[PDB]
Amino acid sequence: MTEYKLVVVGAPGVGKSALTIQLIQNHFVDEYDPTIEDSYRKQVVIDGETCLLDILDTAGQEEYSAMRDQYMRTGEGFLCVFAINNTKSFEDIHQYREQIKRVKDSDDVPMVLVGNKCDLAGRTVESRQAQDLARSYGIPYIETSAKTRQGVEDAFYTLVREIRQH
Amino acid sequence: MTEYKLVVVGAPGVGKSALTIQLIQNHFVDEYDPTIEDSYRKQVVIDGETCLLDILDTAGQEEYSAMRDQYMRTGEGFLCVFAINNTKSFEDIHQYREQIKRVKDSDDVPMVLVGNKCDLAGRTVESRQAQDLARSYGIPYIETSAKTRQGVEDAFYTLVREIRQH
Ligand SMILES: Nc1nc2c(ncn2[C@@H]2O[C@H](COP(=O)(O)OP(=O)(O)CP(=O)(O)O)[C@@H](O)[C@H]2O)c(=O)[nH]1
Ligand SMILES: Nc1nc2c(ncn2[C@@H]2O[C@H](COP(=O)(O)OP(=O)(O)CP(=O)(O)O)[C@@H](O)[C@H]2O)c(=O)[nH]1
Ligand SMILES: [Mg+2]
Ligand SMILES: [Mg+2]
Repeated sequence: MTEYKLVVVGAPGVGKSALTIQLIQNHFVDEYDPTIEDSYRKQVVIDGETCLLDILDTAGQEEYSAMRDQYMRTGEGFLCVFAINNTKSFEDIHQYREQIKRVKDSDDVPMVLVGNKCDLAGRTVESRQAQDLARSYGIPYIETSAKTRQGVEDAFYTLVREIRQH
Repeated sequence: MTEYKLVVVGAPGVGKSALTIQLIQNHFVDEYDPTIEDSYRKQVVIDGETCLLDILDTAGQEEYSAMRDQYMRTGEGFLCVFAINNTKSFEDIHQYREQIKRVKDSDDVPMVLVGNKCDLAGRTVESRQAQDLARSYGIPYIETSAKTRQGVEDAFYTLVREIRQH
């Protein structure tokens, strides 16, 4: 069956893992539990197609840089996550996007911009400025909460459909 | 606030109304109740943006043709619906798409291809052939059930995001 190699990237603490586990395990993780590298494989049906989601959950620290080019070159689509309560994480997105273009040799790689933690009241990144960013990248923007499970499947399925039209 | 003029089109009986009412009224209509013209307006928040969905639910009969160019020229985005248990409705999609391109003077209008009734076991249209169609149109394909509410918000929100990147 069709397999789709999705990679979840973003600054430390933005909720990369919480999003992935919500999707795979249908629960929200509230623990402090830094990722080195985690892999998830799940048979799903998306718009009638039976496919396997092969998801690589990454670290965002500078440690993981070398290890980073390796997984970026094999990923077919990337979830670029920031936290809406964290302006530095929003600004970091540009760093991840430009590394992915570098290793993929491509101005256009299947990508979704994900503003996570949208359940939180103390937002410091406006949805309008994340939406102008995404438009300038020519990619979709989707706001998610791993807590309420708002937007989680939307963010992942949208990325799969971007890979499909590539 | 931003308003988005969405138009729902497709052959008679495909579930145009059932999709719209699921979204607006959160119930599934099982009655035989042909549409002439229905309008729905709903304030929603999609990816953090406060916007008004202004939805025009249409008829698919040849009656409604003249009335059709009128609403197609004011629509910003179109849901093109067929039924997965109805091969003639799938084949009709080409007729609706080409009328919309005609009136919009455009090879690319924001559009989503929606295969409805995906809860039904007796499918006559494979998801693979609807997906090749959609790719040849350069638009997303999304399978929905107005009955189970599978894919309903996905189909509408995806169309809004297509309008946003246009
Ligand atoms: N309220 C709220 N908190 C969230 C959300 N998603 C993640 N969190 C919280 O933020 C913290 C970090 O989540 P985690 O999933 O571990 O993030 P990470 O980006 O994967 C961290 P690392 O880069 O080290 O791998 C956790 O306490 C988690 O519960 C969300 O949508 N809402
Ligand atoms: N099981 C199933 N039946 C559905 C679904 N959506 C619509 N139907 C059924 O199909 C019939 C037609 O639905 P309706 O929403 O009226 O379709 P329409 O395309 O709007 C009809 P008209 O073109 O005349 O306006 C109804 O009996 C409705 O309950 C669906 O996802 N699943
Ligand atoms: Mg993590
Ligand atoms: Mg109707």
